[PDB]
Amino acid sequence: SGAIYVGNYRVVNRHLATHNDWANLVWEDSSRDLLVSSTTAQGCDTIARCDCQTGVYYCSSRRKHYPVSFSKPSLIFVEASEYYPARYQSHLMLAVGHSEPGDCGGILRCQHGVVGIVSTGGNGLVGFADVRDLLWLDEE
Ligand SMILES: CN(C)S(=O)(=O)c1cccnc1
Ligand SMILES: [Zn+2]
Repeated sequence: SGAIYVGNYRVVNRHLATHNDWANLVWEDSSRDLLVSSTTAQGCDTIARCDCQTGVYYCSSRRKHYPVSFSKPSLIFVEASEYYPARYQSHLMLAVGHSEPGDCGGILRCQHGVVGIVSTGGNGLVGFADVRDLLWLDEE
């Protein structure tokens, strides 16, 4: 579990979005595993605006943050998990690391701020849903 809190926006994994998220929907994309809802209180996070390929992510199934190198966002085949069938996922970054289903929502960060959230795992990789292209998160 986990979210990004930027301005008056909550960014969550689409598959973990709540009824209240859907009732306060700003934007969602199944292909990216992302949903954004509106919040009453302003949040503490800053979104990265960059093309970094090094950062640190939180792994809840290890209670640990890990430094990783990751691929630039692309359109990648993902094998079946407990929460999605085998399918193509867009705007996905991969690194070598540990990721189980419950790790979804952990933050990946670089020197510029939040890069994305854990969205995939298995076979010794961790996959992150990028948010750095979503410039509208910084305003309005
Ligand atoms: C839609 N994209 C912006 S993406 O990140 O899924 C992508 C797709 C193809 C090549 N490189 C990146
Ligand atoms: Zn960066």
